[PDB]
Amino acid sequence: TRDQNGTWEMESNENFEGYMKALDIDFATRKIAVRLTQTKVIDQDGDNFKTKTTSTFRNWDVDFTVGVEFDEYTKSLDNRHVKALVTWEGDVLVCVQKGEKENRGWKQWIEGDKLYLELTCGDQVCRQVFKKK
Amino acid sequence: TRDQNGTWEMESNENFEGYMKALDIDFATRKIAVRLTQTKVIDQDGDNFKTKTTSTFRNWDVDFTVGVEFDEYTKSLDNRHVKALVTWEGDVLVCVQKGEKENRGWKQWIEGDKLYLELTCGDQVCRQVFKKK
Repeated sequence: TRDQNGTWEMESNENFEGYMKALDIDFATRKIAVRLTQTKVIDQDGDNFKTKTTSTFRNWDVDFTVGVEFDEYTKSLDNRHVKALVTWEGDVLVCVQKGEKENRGWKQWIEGDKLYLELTCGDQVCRQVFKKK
Repeated sequence: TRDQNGTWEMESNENFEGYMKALDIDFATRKIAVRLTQTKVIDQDGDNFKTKTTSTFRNWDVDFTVGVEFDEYTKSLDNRHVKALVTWEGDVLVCVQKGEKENRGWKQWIEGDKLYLELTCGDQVCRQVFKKK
């Protein structure tokens, strides 16, 4: 068959390292890439192909009660120990991660179908916006 | 509303690189980590939160037509321009990617119920096998 439409989930990836090394890809990237399970979506119409590939990377859990300090270990980032405390500032969920970095925290709030998340550290601020799935 | 329950899919991420740099995450990691999208699942009961955040790598979509040589920029991988030309050899889709690297290309075919992708660069071959979802 020439019909390759579908969503395809990787079962094996033999010698991806050798191939990546032949393309001169740096060790930091190869070390992650070698382990990832890729999902490839092919939308094929005759001899036209539209593809995209995605791969899960990391999962992390954070659980807390508002107003109760908790220890957090930021493994999916910088892997530091912080003592985090979250409050409601109006309707915004506000967290301060107390530790070796000055001015570190995040704030999160809903406006209809959107969730806004602002993350800070020192003089830098990151803004992420999420849509309900 | 204080109700942030839900599954939330990232639609934008501004200045993640600055935030990471402020956290002292190394350049190599930021070049990678700045390529991730996130889904956040919030399970909230009053002031008690359980959140699970998952990161995903999403590559750039491609569109090609069998027979039509085109400029492919290999954003996911080694960030090179190659002149890719995909043809059918029987029921095997065969691609030669002309560029800096010799013998670089891939072959993709259905066998039984699985999709096989063989990627070559020089003397290195990577063999991926995917199952249909």
